[PDB]
Amino acid sequence: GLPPGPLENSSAKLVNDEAHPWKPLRPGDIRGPCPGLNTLASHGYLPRNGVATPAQIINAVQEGFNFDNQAAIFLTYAAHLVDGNLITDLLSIGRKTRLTGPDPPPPASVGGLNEHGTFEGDASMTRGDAFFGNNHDFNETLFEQLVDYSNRFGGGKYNLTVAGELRFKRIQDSIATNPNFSFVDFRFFTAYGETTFPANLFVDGRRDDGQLDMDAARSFFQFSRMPDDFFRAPSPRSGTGVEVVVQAHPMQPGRNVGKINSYTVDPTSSDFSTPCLMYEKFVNITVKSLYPNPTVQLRKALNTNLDFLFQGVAAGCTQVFPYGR
Ligand code: HEM
Ligand SMILES: *[C@@H]1O[C@H](CO)[C@@H](O)[C@H](O)[C@H]1NC(C)=O
Ligand SMILES: *[C@@H]1O[C@H](CO)[C@@H](O)[C@H](O)[C@H]1NC(C)=O
Ligand SMILES: *[C@@H]1O[C@H](CO)[C@@H](O)[C@H](O)[C@H]1NC(C)=O
Ligand SMILES: *[C@@H]1O[C@H](CO)[C@@H](O)[C@H](O)[C@H]1NC(C)=O
Ligand SMILES: CCCCCC
Ligand SMILES: CCCCCC
Ligand SMILES: [Cl-]
Ligand SMILES: [Mg+2]
Repeated sequence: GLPPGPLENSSAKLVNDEAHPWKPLRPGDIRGPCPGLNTLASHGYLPRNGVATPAQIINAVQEGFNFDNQAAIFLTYAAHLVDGNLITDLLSIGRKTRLTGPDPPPPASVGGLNEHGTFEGDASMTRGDAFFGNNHDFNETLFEQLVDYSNRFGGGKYNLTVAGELRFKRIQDSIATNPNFSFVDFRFFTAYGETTFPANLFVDGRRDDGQLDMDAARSFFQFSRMPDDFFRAPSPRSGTGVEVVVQAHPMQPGRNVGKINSYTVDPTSSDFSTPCLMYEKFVNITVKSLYPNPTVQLRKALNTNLDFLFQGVAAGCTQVFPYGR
């Protein structure tokens, strides 16, 4: 279906309402590495089993959290292209599931958001690196470090100052402990953006002060649960303030080279100075590597989702066509 348009009415409102009650997981219900999508599924803004169309996801993040249209479109079609079923139009917000329907040929994985190294990546705040055995479950130890960083840099609250320090700490942790640590291209970009989302979107919209309390933080991060009487943000936003997180500890993109403490800058990687290159590499390398020689119906689905992806890309970039026009 078409990418949904922006909200007609973007006002703060109760989103923990009678039609969107929190419910616990039933057997087969899928939750993954994204606390935003997890919460929308656990409140029935998405299907509660955690399998959704891109249009459902875009409508969910806008209606539930006032995620802005451009950011919703970019992230959703990126995730769908590398992790979703392009024929069925279904994406798992977590583990690989037969519920996304018959699989395309390898090397395409359709592994859901749990798929390491497509969208999901290292130095997550409350999820472990894939190397340590679990890239998707809430980690209490990592959350306790989030609380500690909030206590130290945020006076008990998670804010952009806390985001800047924790983002850097998680990178340094992965460099020290994950011999396979990768922090390039798409992950480099999204890892910074993600640290702003709690401050911008998990803060009750009646306050919108960028100060996330730890009761609200645990409710979202661990239980996929909006606070009682949660109001969504009062205006559309996504990553506003990412500049403060970067400026706190500017990092070059790079990877460990098969050993801990071997972080090596990748001059082939995009960085914040080459945003269009991040888009071009995502399409020409990541998507193309998953679908090198697509059949006619997969090629059509790819080109449609790649057009949709480009709608989410900031003006100034040229669209690239790996399967022609
Ligand atoms: C619009 C479509 C969205 C997609 C496709 C998406 C996808 C993802 C994925 C795959 C991750 C895991 C990346 C990683 O840490 O390895 C992630 C992380 C995250 N997402 Fe989402 N997301 C979306 C929207 C949102 C929204 C609306 C929010 C908040 C309201 C949000 C909050 C977060 C946060 C806080 C994390 C970081 C978790 C952590 O590092 O502990 N996302 N997102
Ligand atoms: C927008 O939504 C808010 C919150 O529900 C509501 O109070 C307001 O009346 C709505 N505005 C319009 C123009 O309907
Ligand atoms: C959570 O993260 C900590 C530190 O990274 C790690 O020791 C632990 O194994 C992870 N998983 C669980 C199951 O607590
Ligand atoms: C985070 O909170 C601390 C302590 O209240 C404060 O010094 C800092 O300015 C805050 N940062 C932001 C961006 O609100
Ligand atoms: C992507 O491929 C297009 C079309 O061939 C080309 O113009 C562009 O330079 C490529 N970009 C990258 C980053 O390889
Ligand atoms: C929606 C984010 C756009 C960034 C890519 C240039
Ligand atoms: C959601 C804002 C853009 C993050 C990736 C460039
Ligand atoms: Cl918007
Ligand atoms: Mg991760």
